[PDB]
Amino acid sequence: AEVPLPQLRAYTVDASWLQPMAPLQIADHTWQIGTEDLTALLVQTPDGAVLLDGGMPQMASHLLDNMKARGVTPRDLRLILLSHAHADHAGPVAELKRRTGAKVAANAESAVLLARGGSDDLHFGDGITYPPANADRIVMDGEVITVGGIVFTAHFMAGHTPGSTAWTWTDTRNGKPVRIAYADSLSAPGYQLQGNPRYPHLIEDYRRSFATVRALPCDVLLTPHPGASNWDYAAGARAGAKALTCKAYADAAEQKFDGQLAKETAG
Amino acid sequence: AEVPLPQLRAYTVDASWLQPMAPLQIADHTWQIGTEDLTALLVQTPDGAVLLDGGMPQMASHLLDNMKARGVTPRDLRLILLSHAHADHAGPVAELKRRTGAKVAANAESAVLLARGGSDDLHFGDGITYPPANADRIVMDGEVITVGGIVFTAHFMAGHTPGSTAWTWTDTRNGKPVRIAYADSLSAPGYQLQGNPRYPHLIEDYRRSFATVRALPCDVLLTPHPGASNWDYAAGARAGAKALTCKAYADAAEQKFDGQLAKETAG
Amino acid sequence: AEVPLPQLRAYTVDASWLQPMAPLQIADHTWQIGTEDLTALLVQTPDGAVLLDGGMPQMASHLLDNMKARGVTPRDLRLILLSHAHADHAGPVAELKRRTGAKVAANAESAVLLARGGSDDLHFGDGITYPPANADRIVMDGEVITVGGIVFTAHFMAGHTPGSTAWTWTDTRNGKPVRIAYADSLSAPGYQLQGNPRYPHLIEDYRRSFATVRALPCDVLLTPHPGASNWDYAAGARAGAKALTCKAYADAAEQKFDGQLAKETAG
Amino acid sequence: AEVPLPQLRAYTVDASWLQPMAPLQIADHTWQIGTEDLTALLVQTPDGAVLLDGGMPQMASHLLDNMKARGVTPRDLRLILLSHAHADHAGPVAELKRRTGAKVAANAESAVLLARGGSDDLHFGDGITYPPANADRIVMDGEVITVGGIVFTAHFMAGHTPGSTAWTWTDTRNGKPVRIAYADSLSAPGYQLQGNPRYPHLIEDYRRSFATVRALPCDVLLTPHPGASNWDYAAGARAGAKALTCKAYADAAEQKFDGQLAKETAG
Ligand SMILES: CC1(C)S[C@@H]2CS[C@@H](CS)N2[C@H]1C(=O)O
Ligand SMILES: CC1(C)S[C@@H]2CS[C@@H](CS)N2[C@H]1C(=O)O
Ligand SMILES: CC1(C)S[C@@H]2CS[C@@H](CS)N2[C@H]1C(=O)O
Ligand SMILES: CC1(C)S[C@@H]2CS[C@@H](CS)N2[C@H]1C(=O)O
Ligand SMILES: [Zn+2]
Ligand SMILES: [Zn+2]
Ligand SMILES: [Zn+2]
Ligand SMILES: [Zn+2]
Ligand SMILES: [Zn+2]
Ligand SMILES: [Zn+2]
Ligand SMILES: [Zn+2]
Ligand SMILES: [Zn+2]
Repeated sequence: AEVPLPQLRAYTVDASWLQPMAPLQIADHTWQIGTEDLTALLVQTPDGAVLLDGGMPQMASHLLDNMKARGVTPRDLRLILLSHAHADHAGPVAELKRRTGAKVAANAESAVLLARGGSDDLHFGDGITYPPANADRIVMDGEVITVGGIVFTAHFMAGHTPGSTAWTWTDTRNGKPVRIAYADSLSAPGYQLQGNPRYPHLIEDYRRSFATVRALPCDVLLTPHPGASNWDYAAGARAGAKALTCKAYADAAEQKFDGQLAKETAG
Repeated sequence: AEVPLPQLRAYTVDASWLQPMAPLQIADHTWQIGTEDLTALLVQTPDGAVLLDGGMPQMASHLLDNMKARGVTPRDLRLILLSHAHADHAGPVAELKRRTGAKVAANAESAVLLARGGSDDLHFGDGITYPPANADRIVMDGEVITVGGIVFTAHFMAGHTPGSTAWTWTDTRNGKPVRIAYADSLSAPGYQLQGNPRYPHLIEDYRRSFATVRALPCDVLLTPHPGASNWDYAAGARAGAKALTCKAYADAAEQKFDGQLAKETAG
Repeated sequence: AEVPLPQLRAYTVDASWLQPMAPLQIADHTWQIGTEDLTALLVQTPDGAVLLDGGMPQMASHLLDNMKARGVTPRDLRLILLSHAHADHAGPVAELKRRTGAKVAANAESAVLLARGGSDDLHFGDGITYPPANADRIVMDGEVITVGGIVFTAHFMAGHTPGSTAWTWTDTRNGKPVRIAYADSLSAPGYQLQGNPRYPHLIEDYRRSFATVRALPCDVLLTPHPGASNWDYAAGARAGAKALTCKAYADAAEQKFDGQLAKETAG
Repeated sequence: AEVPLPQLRAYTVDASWLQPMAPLQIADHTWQIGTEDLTALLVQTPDGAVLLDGGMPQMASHLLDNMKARGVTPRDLRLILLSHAHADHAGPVAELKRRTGAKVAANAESAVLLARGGSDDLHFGDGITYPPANADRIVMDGEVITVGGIVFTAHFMAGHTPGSTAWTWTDTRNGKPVRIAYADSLSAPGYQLQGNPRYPHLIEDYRRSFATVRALPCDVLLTPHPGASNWDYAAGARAGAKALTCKAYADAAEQKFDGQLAKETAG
């Protein structure tokens, strides 16, 4: 009868998710500056920098190191954008805001989850909390944000979280435009899909999101987990060689989703 | 050169801090309903219940079980008060608000720390975060809150946190009034005391707080860590026999503090 | 050259919007307790009361008076729900939370607008601000909330605000079920509809919302502005005689919307 | 019996409070850029600008115009500091944050009042609300903030609001240092001073605040209402000629306060 309540369990991840890497250039202004298996995109403009995702909470100083290596001081970081506000992508946002000039733009769903530090998650409860942060600007579906002339467009793709967002922008490479699509996760890891009281239209939202991702302007696809789009950040000059199209990414995710639905019904 | 960033570390505590106990009566309306080494006080009135502190985050269901055993349903819990908003005392507040009718009253300092889930701590950084919660009412020093005729008075005693508070109220036992003082921690565990840029008047605040605690109306002293006031919750009918006076508690804390100052100067 | 900046202008409304009325019964548990031209619905259950909308900020005490007349004390009010978080419907929510046991449930969009006190409105800027309030529970589209056995279902109908919601529930009258639909505004008063940078999919959302409202379970329709559904709260026993169906309400709103689009294109 | 609830009343002020003025230089880096009777101080450094107070809500564009005239673009504004978070000093803060790079630093008391948009004021209720804004950094008493080498020190002086703050910094004029003290209001306009349930130690805090203001480093005193320190912003080259010392300002305020106490006791 002498059994204490369990200790808090820390959110632990594969080592490669926490393996620092030097900046890897994607296009003329766009760099991967996160870890080998977590995306954090730096977009550098004549009028300041944008960060899309930060990865895990303990990655803040690494990101700042890579920004510095790129010529970006804490004051130069103007804007943080997010794919979705889980601990492994928005983890260091609170600390980055404290240590830089960065302000956060996000949709309402991502803002309230971020402001909760990821607590009371629809699926994971309080299992994956991180330092809470406030959004400085609330964006609507299809809204644009422009920094130093690079134009970022929000495309809501609710499912993995209610606030899951794809961000698209046009960069250059070899004098030619490169339409980059940073599409969010389309996974539903351990989720109850059917009849979920916390997310009654979950399935309809995922289906709509597959269609949204399929139709993005998308010369180059990147995802918060690089493996999801067949990126290999450790592969240097061939890091993006095997990358999926947005269409292939959406199709793969939908096939997996359909399998999961069938297993849920059986399980 | 292949070294990943460290995993997040969970806030782990002595087993006794997480050891559930049945409700232990302190006075006619006042019960200890937390664990063997973390205080959570239930005050039951004809017009609803008050909880002072909740302990650790994983204690929410245990607290609700003990409330139920006391005749208090989730709807009957009206108010949560806090000693200070660290993870081991305010841990389950967010979840309790979700699962009960309880609203939170706290001073501004405790409210902003609670709303941060204990992140960006003046001394511990992000090492001890917990689910964030919002305060429903902001209280000033000396302000009273009355529930079912039990009158709670706030006495600010800044130091351990900027928002550290003692709560006092008068209960009964054997037809006679019992002035209960729930005084906050007066410890400064691993704190930089002198010349702390995040807390420049830390020492002056602690000194003022020793004086405040010394003068509280105090037939019976209780503390968030029971050992600090020489309570032994596991000792049944003699649980409070060895309890310190508020004067002795303050004197002991000040002596320890003075020792720590001298060691800091030497160290 | 001696011209000061203009004085702040107060949000002023037709007198009838501020004309108090006694409670008007809609069904066995459902009462209109607002003013002659602003809806505030009280639903009374064996397990506490629900308020849907509060009207204008200065209506808080009137609402509390009408609740008292109905047998509902401040402690009995459990839940506040909202159509949308503009000043003339969510106005007194902050004060009601301070003065009652009520907690607020709303979607993310309505929560962030409520938390801003209606400032930085997509269309009205800071022209219609009110006291800010926090949401205690975030609801998803189609999610249910149950109080004393009355089941409330959320139906998002974005347009008038991003967070505009219809609430439906089943009450009784004469032993027979009455499916009540409290549908939000479908107006777009002075809005820029086409190419709005703050709301790029505004038109698509309104169209979807007309379809949503048309299909609601709807024996009885009520709207935040009673005139919108042809209610006349001052008409006593015939107050709801001329009420529109949800289908007629949606059709009328869509026709008006189409006219407004055509005028915008011309204007 | 046909009497509607009263219309909302706008917070209206003397015309001179809203009368724009060109920037007026105080010292080498410090400018008054508000209106003739509301202070808004711009401090310009090689590493960005600081704004102390903004005045009324409708002053945002005027402030931005004056900043531009000074060579300060929206991106150059790094920090907003506040005397206290009433509508006539923090009014345009939300809008300035939206339109500039500025982040807000304030103590906990001022932060929670700012976050409420000045609603539920201890003395004025909801009579003087303004757009709410979030603080980006919480400061403690005596804490310093450094921008481009100008060092700002916070001195809490609770009373007029719980979060009332004096800010001090050292600028230059004619090669000599000029210790500037921006001391908050010490007025208590229509306040209940004795036995105020919302502010039980009000009198003790004011007394402490008179002593704090008296002892500030103070070659030049400025106040949120210039008349309080005998500044005349419209008087050009003699604008500050008649300015009070911090000692004289504190003495005058204490004398007035004592008179008010005596009248309250009589009244
Ligand atoms: C560990 C988890 C079950 S909890 C966390 C939330 S969703 C995904 C990270 S994107 N992650 C899940 C996962 O990676 O399976
Ligand atoms: C583990 C800690 C260093 S961090 C945490 C904050 S203060 C105290 C809990 S009251 N606690 C310290 C302690 O118990 O030493
Ligand atoms: C006065 C307004 C232009 S501003 C306010 C926001 S939408 C509507 C109240 S539902 N109301 C508009 C209106 O009633 O026309
Ligand atoms: C108009 C008021 C009664 S309400 C507002 C809050 S304190 C002062 C502005 S500093 N002001 C008071 C005043 O100026 O008398
Ligand atoms: Zn995720
Ligand atoms: Zn992830
Ligand atoms: Zn502690
Ligand atoms: Zn502790
Ligand atoms: Zn409206
Ligand atoms: Zn309306
Ligand atoms: Zn004031
Ligand atoms: Zn003022």
